[PDB]
Amino acid sequence: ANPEHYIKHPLQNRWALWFFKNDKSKTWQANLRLISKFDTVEDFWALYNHIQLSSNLMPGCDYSLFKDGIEPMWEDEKNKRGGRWLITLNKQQRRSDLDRFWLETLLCLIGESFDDYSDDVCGAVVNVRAKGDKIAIWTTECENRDAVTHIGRVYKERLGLPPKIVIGYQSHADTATKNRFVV
Repeated sequence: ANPEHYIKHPLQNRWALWFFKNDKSKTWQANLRLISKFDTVEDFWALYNHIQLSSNLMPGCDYSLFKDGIEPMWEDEKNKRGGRWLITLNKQQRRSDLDRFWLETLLCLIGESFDDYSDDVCGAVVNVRAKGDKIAIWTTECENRDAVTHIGRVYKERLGLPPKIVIGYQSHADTATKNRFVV
C-alpha cells in the first residue's frame, strides 16, 4: 500500500490548545481548561473549523496553543527564563486583522516556520480584551538574542507588518508582577 493515499500527514510535534474564561469565582489557574490535542495536519483543521473565532469570543477569554508538555504558564520550567514577541491590537483591528493574524500565528508554529530556532518556541497566546486584544509567541529563553531576533523578524514578515510598525519582546520575569528586543 502506497502511504500517500491513506495516511494523515503528521506534524513535527503534538500540540495542545487551551481555553481561558475569566470568572472571578475561581482562581486564574482554575479557569484554564485544556480543550484538545492533535499531531496531524487533518486533525488541526478539524479542530480549528469546529471552534469559534477569537473575534467571536467574549471579551476576557483566551486561546492558547502550546507544545504538549509545556503549559501556558510562566512558572513552567520551559517558560521561567523565556519571553514573548508581543503584538498589540486596537479595537478596530478586531474586525480587520485579529482572525487572520491568529491563524497565521498557528500556522507558523505547527509548520515550524523559524528554521533551526523553531525548537526555542514554546507556544502562542491570543487574549481577547475590551481595552485591546493581544497576540504573543512565547520562547524558552530571553537571553538568546540570535534565537529571539530571528523569530521576531520572521514573525513580522509573515504577518505582513510594514517596516513602519515595530514589535517588542518582553521577558516573563520582567513582565510578571520593558522590551528586551525590538524588531
